[PDB]
Amino acid sequence: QIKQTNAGAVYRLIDQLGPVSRIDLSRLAQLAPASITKIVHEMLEAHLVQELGLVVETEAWHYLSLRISRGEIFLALRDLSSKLVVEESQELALKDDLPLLDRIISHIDQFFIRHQKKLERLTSIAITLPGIIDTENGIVHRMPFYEDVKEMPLGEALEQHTGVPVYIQHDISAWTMAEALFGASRGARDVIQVVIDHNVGAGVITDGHLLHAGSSSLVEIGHTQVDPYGKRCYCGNHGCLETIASVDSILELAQLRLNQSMSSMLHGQPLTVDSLCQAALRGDLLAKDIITGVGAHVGRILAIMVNLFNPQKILIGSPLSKAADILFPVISDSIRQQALPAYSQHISVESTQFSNQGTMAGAALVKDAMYNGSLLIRLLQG
Amino acid sequence: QIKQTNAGAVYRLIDQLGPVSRIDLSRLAQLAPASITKIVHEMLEAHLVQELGLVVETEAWHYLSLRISRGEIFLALRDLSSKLVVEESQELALKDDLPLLDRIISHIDQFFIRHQKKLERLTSIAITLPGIIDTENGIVHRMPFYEDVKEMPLGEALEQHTGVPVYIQHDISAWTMAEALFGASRGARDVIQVVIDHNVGAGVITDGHLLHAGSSSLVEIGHTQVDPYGKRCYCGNHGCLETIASVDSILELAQLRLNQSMSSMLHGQPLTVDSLCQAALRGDLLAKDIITGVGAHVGRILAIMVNLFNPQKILIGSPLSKAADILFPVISDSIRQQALPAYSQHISVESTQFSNQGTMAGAALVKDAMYNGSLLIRLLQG
Ligand SMILES: [Zn+2]
Ligand SMILES: [Zn+2]
Repeated sequence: QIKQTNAGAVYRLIDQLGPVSRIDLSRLAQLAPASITKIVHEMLEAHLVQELGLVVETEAWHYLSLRISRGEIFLALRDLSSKLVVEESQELALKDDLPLLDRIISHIDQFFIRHQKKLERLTSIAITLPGIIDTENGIVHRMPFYEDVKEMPLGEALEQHTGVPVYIQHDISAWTMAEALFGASRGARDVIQVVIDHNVGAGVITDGHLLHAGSSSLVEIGHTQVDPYGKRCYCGNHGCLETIASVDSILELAQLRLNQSMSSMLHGQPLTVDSLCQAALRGDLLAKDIITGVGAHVGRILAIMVNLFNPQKILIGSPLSKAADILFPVISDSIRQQALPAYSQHISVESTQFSNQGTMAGAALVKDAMYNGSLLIRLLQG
Repeated sequence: QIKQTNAGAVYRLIDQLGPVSRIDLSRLAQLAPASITKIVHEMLEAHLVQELGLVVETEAWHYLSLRISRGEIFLALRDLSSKLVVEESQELALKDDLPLLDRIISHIDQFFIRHQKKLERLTSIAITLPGIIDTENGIVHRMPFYEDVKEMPLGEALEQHTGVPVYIQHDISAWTMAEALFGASRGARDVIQVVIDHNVGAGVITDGHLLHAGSSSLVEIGHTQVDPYGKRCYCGNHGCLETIASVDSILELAQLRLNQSMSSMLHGQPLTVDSLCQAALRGDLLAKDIITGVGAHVGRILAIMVNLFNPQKILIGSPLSKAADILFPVISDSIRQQALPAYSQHISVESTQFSNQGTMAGAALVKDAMYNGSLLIRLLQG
C-alpha cells in the first residue's frame, strides 16, 4: 500500500515533468534514490516509462471510456495520454427486454470485436454516468432515464467480464476531477464546481482534496428538495433541485412558457439551450427570465455551500454558461447577498475550462488511478 | 516522519481497544511483526504503554487544558485518558494594561505554582476558544470578546514560554472532535455537529477528519440564509440562521409573541431558554411553535448538509436539546423530506453528549496529537 502511493507519486511526476531524472524524482517525491531506482526500474521493465531523463510510455496502453446518458452510450478507445484511437456512440434504448447491465456489456463486446485490431494493452474501463453512484464499489443505485436500474453492480460485472479494473464515477465528480487535474481548478485548495447539465450538482475541493474522493457517497445537492410539490425524481424523492434546474427541465419549462407567449424570439428556431442562451443575450425577456430563474436557484444553494466551505473559486460548468453574462452575475448576487461577506467578498464566479463533451472526463478517472497508484500496481503485474 | 504515522496508528489501537497482543496489532495497523515490536518497545520504555496484552499507561502523563471565553479562562489539569486532576477558573477582563497574551501566560504560571504537588509530567497544553484560529501556528487572528487581539501567536508564545507543545482549536471544532472521541459520535467516520447557543456554528467530520482542518475557516452555518424576508444580521445580510436560531433571537421572538399571547405558560417565570423548553414539552402552543419553527429552519440546512456530506450522525449541541422530543423529530423530518432518500434513510439526530462547559474538549486536541503521532514522537524525546 505504501508501495502503491509511492509508485503513483513517482508516476505522476514522470507524467507531469518528464523528461525528468531519477535524482530529481528522489527529491520531489521525497523518496530514497534506492526507492526511486526500484520503482522506476519496474516501470521501465513494464514499458510504462521510457528513457531519453524519464518519460511516460502511453501508446502501448489503452483504456475504454464509457459515457452513458439519455438513451446513448459513448465508447472511446484511448491511450494513457488520453489520445483517441476510436470513438463510437450507440443507442441505449430506455426500455428493453434485457437488463441495462447486459445491454451495456453487449455494446462493449461489440466495440472490442469491431476495433479489436486497434487494441493495444487494455488497462481499465473508465465509466461516467448520471445517477446515484457508489464510486467505491461501482454500484449504480438509481439513475435517471432507465427507470429499471436498481443497485446495479456496474463496476463488478464489468471487472468480472473484462478482467480489467473498472473506474466508475458520476458525470459531475468526473468533471470536477478533470478540472482539478487538467482544468480551471489545478492547484486550487478550495473550489466548488457546480454543474448545470442534464444533471445538477457540485464537486467540492477542500484543503486541496476532492470531497468524498474514492468513497461510496457523493455530493448530492441536486437532490435537495426545492419544491415540496414537484415532479418525481429518480432518487425517489420529488421536487429535487435537479427536477427544476437540470437543462432538460429548464427546456420543458421554457417550452410551456413559450406556449403562452407570442412575443418571444424563442419562436424562431427549435428550442435548445443554445437558442435559449442566444435569445437571452439579445434581451428576450422570456429567455432572460428563464436563465435568471436557474441563476436564483443555483445561487441559493451555492450560497449555502459558500458559507460551509469558504472556496476561493466557483466554477460553473454548464451549457448555460453560453449565457455567462446573465447567469454568472445572478449566481454572484446570490452568493454576495446570502453568504458571509468575509467569505463572499472576493469570489469569482467563473466558467469551467472544459465543456465535458463525450468521454473526455474518463482521462481524469484513469490518470487518477495511475496517480494514486492503484491502476499502476495492477499494471505492474504484466 | 515516516516513523510517526505508524507510531500514532499504533497508540490509537492500543488506546481504545486495549489490552491487545503484538500480533493482533500487526494485522490491525498493517505493519510487519518486526515493526510492531520496535514501536511498542520504545513505548514500553517511556512507559506510554504497559503490559498485562498492551494497555495504555496514562495516570502519570498530564496536559493542561485551557478554555478562553467571555472575560474568563478555565484551566484544568488532565490525565492523557482525559481524566480531570484539578480544575480552576479565573477572571480575564476584556480590557487591561498587560496585553492579553501576558495575562494568560501569567495565569498558567500561577496554575502550576498553585497545583505543584499534583502535577506529574506535562506533555502539552490544549487551548480552546472562539475566534479565527490558525490551528497550524497557534495564531489567533481575531476573536470576539477581546477586540484587542490581532495575530496573537498564542501557540508560539506558550511553547516558547513552557517548552511543551501547544494545541489550539476553536470551541466548536474541539467539541466536534471531543464527541467523536469521548462522546455521542464515537464510531462515526462522518458527523455533522450543530452548535446552537449564543452563536450558531457547526463542525463536520468526513472520513474521520475535521472539515477545514487545513485552514482557519469555519462551517459558518449561522450565516446561511433561512429567510429572504428576515432581519439584518451583523454580517450585513438578511435572514441568516443566527438571526433566528441563536438562543438570543429565540428568546427575543418569544418575548415579542408572548407579549400578545397572555395564554403562554411563559408568563409565570422570567423568560429563559429553559422555561421556553419546559413549556414546549408541556405542549404550550407558542413555545412549541417557536421550537418547531427553529427546527424546520435548521432542518432545511441540515438537509442540504446531509446531501453534501452524508453523515451517520447529527449532533445538536445546545440548551435547546432540553426540547429534544420536539426539536429532533422536526429536524429528522426535514432531512427525510428534503434530502436524498439513500442518505436520509438511517440517520440519527441525537444530542451532543457534553455541553462543552469547561475543558472536556482540550482532551480531544491532545488525544489527536497522540494519534497522529506528533506528540508521541515529542514524548519519545526524553
Ligand atoms: Zn432527486
Ligand atoms: Zn449573517
